[PDB]
Amino acid sequence: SGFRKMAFPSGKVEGCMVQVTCGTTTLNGLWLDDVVYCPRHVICTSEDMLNPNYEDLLIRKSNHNFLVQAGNVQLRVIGHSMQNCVLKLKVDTANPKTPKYKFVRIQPGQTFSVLACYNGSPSGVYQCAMRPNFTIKGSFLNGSCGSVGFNIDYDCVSFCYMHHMELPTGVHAGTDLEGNFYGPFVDRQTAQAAGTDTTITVNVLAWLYAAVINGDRWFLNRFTTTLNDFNLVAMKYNYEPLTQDHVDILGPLSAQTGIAVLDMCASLKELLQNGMNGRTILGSALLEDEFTPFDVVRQCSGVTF
Amino acid sequence: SGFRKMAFPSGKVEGCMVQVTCGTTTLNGLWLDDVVYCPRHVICTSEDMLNPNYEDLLIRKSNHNFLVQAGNVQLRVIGHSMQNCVLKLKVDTANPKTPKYKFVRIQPGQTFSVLACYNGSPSGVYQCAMRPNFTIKGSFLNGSCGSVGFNIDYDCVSFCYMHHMELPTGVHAGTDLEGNFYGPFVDRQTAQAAGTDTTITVNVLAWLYAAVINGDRWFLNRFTTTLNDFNLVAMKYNYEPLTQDHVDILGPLSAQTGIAVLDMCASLKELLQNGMNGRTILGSALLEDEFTPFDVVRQCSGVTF
Ligand SMILES: *CC(=O)[C@H](CCCNC(N)=O)NC(=O)[C@H](Cc1ccccc1)NC(=O)[C@@H](Cc1ccccc1)NC(=O)CCOCC#C
Ligand SMILES: *CC(=O)[C@H](CCCNC(N)=O)NC(=O)[C@H](Cc1ccccc1)NC(=O)[C@@H](Cc1ccccc1)NC(=O)CCOCC#C
Repeated sequence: SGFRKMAFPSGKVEGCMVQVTCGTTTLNGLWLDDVVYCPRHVICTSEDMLNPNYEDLLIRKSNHNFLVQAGNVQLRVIGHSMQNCVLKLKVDTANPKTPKYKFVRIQPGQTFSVLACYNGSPSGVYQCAMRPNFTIKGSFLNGSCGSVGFNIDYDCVSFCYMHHMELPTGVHAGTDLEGNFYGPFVDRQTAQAAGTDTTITVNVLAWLYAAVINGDRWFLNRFTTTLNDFNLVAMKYNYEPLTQDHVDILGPLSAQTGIAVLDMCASLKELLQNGMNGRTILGSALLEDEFTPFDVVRQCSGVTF
Repeated sequence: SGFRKMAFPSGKVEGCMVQVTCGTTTLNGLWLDDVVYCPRHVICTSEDMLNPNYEDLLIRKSNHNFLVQAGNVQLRVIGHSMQNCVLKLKVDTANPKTPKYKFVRIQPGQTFSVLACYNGSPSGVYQCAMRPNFTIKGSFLNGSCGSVGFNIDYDCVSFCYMHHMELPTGVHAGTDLEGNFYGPFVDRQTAQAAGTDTTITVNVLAWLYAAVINGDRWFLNRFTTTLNDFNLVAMKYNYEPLTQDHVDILGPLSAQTGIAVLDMCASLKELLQNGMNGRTILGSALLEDEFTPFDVVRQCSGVTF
């Protein structure tokens, strides 16, 4: 019983965090086997970001220009290259704490845990959703670049995010570990701002199920609706349209609660139309959309096994 | 920028989690040096919980009745004793991973991180506050007993909580690491009820400051109030009274924003009387009270350093 915004245990990623310094510029790197990965704008100064020529700035530095430091031991760089917006430093020692890992690209609507770091030292861990507009509402301070997002499944860490930037609204942007940004953002000092966002409908439904498993049932009605009927109200409240694939994904929770998906959509329809009657759902006065159907199962389906 | 419920990194506590089995009863233990700490009702069956005499139950147990598993490695028990409501199992081998640590008893109003575990295996990490009525609002499924709560400062882990039970209301109760329960609860299957919970007034104020730093200001006003007059309004809505100690603790935040504590108080008494009316603060449509002033300072106060 109980449902909280829960991050994955962070031990496996902590032992991979290092500090990268190139000149007066420092940030965080991820040390996996004999390579350190980090945002390429560590090779820049403040003035370089007016118009950075990364191909050129890279050729001009050599291995000795990079100081990598894991805890206090200096790691010796013996190679450097660039893949998209990520820098890769080969080092002479392989990380003995390297977990089983994969590089994945997450989709909008999906969640991950962020391990926020400064000067190579983890400071906090929390859970984020990739917004429909390819930003994340993180908590980051100066020097957090290179902090990573991940999921764990079995004993395998899937790295999906590396932190590069804060945009004007104070939301955050970054890349996958291949160095491709999520969203239409770039590592240069030029005008950028997050586009229009929408509410993640399948996640709002998963969260209402979590409530029910935990005994919150006031919002339930006896009503039901059609997928088409539901998607007309969804549009009126900036909710993205519900697909049959999303209905399938909700299978496990509908099974556990005995409430069919289109039944829970009728409940959600009434909440959007008539409000939350000054009541709370799992401790929130707002409809929450940063929990995936899998995030509910992980924390809630244990009673069913 | 940004503001997010943020746990401490869990790696140092992960390395201390074990599984403790007595007969057909299993739960989690904490392995520091050559002692495993766990809830004493691991030595009970469900039938013993109706009316347990823990001192007698423990006499009938030999060292071999305790099966401690650290991953897949069995640790042989060399001794068993009881301290208040925790069992201490002496084992033949010191945990090589034991961090610098301390046992502390925390105050109601304060926060800590919970590493939720099952069968000695960490599952997730989230942030909690000890409520005024000495309960915590967690996520604790079957087999979660013995999970711990902690804070980390420097390289030192301060353990403050061990989970023992869920109350019939769905909230959670346990002990410090000397085995003394927080609150008037007991490890026996009887009727016990948490007192009426109140809102943690100093925390709500600290959060309002974080909202201002973050750019939310629709709720600020030019009117002021007195600590006595604020507290009369506060009594009528189950808000705990605000003291001069609390005003001081909010000093660093008040300075950052240059907004006096008593002006924020006037804002709060305004939100308390009428309400918000469709508007939000840091993404929430409720007044949040699970962030301490320090919590806020450590995510938001980097700007001034
Ligand atoms: C994230 C991090 O730790 C590093 C610091 C660089 C190294 N510094 C030192 N002292 O060693 N990165 C940053 O601080 C980023 C770098 C950057 C610059 C340009 C594009 C992309 C990334 N700076 C920001 O994220 C900054 C980005 C930005 C600049 C101009 C216009 C739009 C975005 N965001 C902020 O500075 C917070 C203010 O928001 C921007 C506005 C308005
Ligand atoms: C927390 C945990 O993992 C272990 C399970 C031990 C058994 N493991 C085996 N066989 O492998 N501990 C528990 O579940 C606790 C034990 C307990 C019992 C009595 C007092 C204190 C602790 N059980 C609970 O926390 C339970 C206690 C309780 C029972 C009846 C009335 C009031 C409290 N709470 C709940 O089960 C949640 C709902 O219970 C009330 C209802 C309905």
